[PDB]
Amino acid sequence: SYYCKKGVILPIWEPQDPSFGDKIARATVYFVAMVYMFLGVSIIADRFMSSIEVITSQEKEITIKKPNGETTKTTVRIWNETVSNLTLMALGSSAPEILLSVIEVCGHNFTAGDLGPSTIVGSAAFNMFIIIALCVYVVPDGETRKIKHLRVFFVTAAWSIFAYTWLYIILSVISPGVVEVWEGLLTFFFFPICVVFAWVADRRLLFYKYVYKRYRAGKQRGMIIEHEGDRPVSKIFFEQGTYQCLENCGTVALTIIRRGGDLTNTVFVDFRTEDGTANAGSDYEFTEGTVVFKPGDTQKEIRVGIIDDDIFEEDENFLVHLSNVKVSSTLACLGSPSTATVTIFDDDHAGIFTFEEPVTHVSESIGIMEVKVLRTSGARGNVIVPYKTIEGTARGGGEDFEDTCGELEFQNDEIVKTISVKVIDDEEYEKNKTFFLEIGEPRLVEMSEKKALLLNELGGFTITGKYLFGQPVFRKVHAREHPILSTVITIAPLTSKEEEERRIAEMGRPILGEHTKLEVIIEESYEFKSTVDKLIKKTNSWREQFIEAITSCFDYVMHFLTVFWKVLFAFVPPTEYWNGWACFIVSILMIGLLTAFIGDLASHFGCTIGLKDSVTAVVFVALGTSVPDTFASKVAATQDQYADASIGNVTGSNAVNVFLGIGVAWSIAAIYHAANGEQFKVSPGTLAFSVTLFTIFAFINVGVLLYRRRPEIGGELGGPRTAKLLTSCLFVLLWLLYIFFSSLEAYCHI
Ligand SMILES: CCCCCCCC(=O)OC[C@H](COP(=O)(O)O[C@@H]1[C@H](O)[C@H](O)[C@@H](OP(=O)(O)O)[C@H](OP(=O)(O)O)[C@H]1O)OC(=O)CCCCCCC
Ligand SMILES: [Ca+2]
Ligand SMILES: [Ca+2]
Ligand SMILES: [Ca+2]
Ligand SMILES: [Ca+2]
Ligand SMILES: [Ca+2]
Repeated sequence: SYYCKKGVILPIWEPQDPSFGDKIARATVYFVAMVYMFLGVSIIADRFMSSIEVITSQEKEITIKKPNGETTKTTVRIWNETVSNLTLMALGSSAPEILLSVIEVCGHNFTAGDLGPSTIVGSAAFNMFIIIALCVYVVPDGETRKIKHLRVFFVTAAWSIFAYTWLYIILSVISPGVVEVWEGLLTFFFFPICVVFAWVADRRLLFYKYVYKRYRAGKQRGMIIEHEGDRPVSKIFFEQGTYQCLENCGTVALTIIRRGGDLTNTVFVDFRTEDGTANAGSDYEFTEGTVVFKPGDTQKEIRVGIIDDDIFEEDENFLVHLSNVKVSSTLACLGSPSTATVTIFDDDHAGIFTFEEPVTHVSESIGIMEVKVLRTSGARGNVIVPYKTIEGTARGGGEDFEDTCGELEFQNDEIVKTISVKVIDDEEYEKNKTFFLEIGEPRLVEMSEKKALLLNELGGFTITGKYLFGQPVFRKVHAREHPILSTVITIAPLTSKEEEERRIAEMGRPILGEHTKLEVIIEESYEFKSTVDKLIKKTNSWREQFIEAITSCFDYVMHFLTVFWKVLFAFVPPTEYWNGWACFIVSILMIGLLTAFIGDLASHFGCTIGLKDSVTAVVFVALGTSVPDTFASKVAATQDQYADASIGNVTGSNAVNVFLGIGVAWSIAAIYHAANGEQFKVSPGTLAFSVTLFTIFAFINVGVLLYRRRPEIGGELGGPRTAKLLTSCLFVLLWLLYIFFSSLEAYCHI
């Protein structure tokens, strides 16, 4: 219409419908005042967001070292991006729309206007489309961003869309045309469910999975934001005369060469093995054979079996004798190296256990660390190595490292085993705390029966089904373990040759190596050190704020253009006072009153031109009051390793807008009206179409965002220039279509 109801603050222009031309003279003043008024919100909401950053920040103390002997004391704070803190920043960034809704309801005798809910729905569509398109385009070329937690995005996106479809439910589906107390109070109570869900999610996400932390410089002077980030007779003789074969080869391949004379001859030669150091039948199979040289053949290959057992022995040798050379159908004479001496190298040492290095320097960012324990010089048997951690300078009670005391078990032919130690991340700027880790005397456990007799073990033996080298593997039973006591079997004038065998076999038990005590020196985290060094390199309070308020030509124009708001908001107390709360109380009022002014302007620029409140809520006020959100979303998209916070801010703001603003405003109106005895009325016809259109387009937006999860695209946000431009153009087109159709239906064109 063309009659204007009185504002909360501003009174009506006394001439009404004056002329076709005078409407311009009033409307340009109203619109210019609104546009210049939005800058005040854009600045004071930034300061309010800074204050609410200060409120939820952990304090840290830094002892800065410099070439002077004295070390300076500096305080830096560490605001951590978490789902709970992003919701508070989103609510803080989303405060103007909530205060606009509350003031719009309360000012006009508790009667709902179009402006309040309509600017919330318009800001919802703006937040979902235009800000996400901007976040798509601001990621630099050659870089992409991916949502680390897709399931968090799902739950949050579903909750965000569910808020608006619930708005449609209470306006049209359930109890149409009215808003009862049980509807508005429930819609308000939905928000604590969201914040408890955020708190539960933050605790579960941090505890369940360790997150690598990266520190970047904050917006303020002394804040360090931390975020999760990514981390010529014929002669017969041996070819060699000396052979070297391991015990576990199974067969040693001897070779016999016939040379000279004539190839076309038939001769017989008999090879038999003879006892040397290695005994026949126990270490080498007694192989006696006869071979014949076919005519035209020079070499003949023979094999001798090597018996493998688990007992440690020294190097041994056995001989091979050739004899009885005969000529079939003198002519054949034996070569000079007739006899061969085969040597067996036993390799049944149980091991030598060493730490890799005597000292390692580590930071707390490693979290769980692995320390190798090398087992050299042998592999046979199964060996337990006890290990423990000793507190040095670093006191250990789970505050600096977890006390681990265990027993490593080295299986057969297992060389490297890892000790897992937990280091608590204190994220201190500089510390040099040390703790030791020591391995005790190792004991062999499982063995064959013959080795058990040779080592003269007396303990209880449980027979295991595993077969090694054709013999059963018995295991010594620890006193803690409780067998049936019927399964266990005790194996339990020596010839003075068997004593020597026992002495040689006794050298096979596991021993310790050179390094038994590893000193781990905990050094400072590299990310925090680099961040603080960069911050120092890049580098009372009332006075400083005032002179910084009053300070290339484009910068001069912008500064002069906003000098009124900067001077006025320099009267806001600095964020150091009252732990930040001094700003928090004073800034929000400076929003509220200011926000009230916007409403009156939006109530009058509509009536002067003849523009409905729904349209001027959708296109003008929604764009003006959502500009504090887009800066946070853009910075979070640009700086983060993973762009979870950028989309999360949009989604949290879109949920918080409804659940706070429409919640408290409509609940207060419903309580007042129901107590007074008159039912509270809201016409759902205009808002129902807009909320349905927003839901339909939000599903498309979510689908298009999920389409970029393919490895061809690269990530959720950014990537190749073509995909960036296509996605941004699609989102801007979607927002344009939304506002065009909503504005057309508001004028009943449909
Ligand atoms: C509306 C009610 C909702 C109730 C459920 C509420 C669900 C909810 O909000 O959970 C928050 C949290 C989010 O974690 P989310 O799963 O989003 O993140 C995954 C995980 O936490 C790690 O970040 C990644 O593994 P890793 O550590 O890097 O190896 C993993 O793989 P990648 O993609 O990064 O490679 C990530 O996808 O936990 C769950 O979702 C697990 C639910 C398990 C049960 C799910 C079924 C209930
Ligand atoms: Ca209802
Ligand atoms: Ca032997
Ligand atoms: Ca042997
Ligand atoms: Ca062997
Ligand atoms: Ca052996």
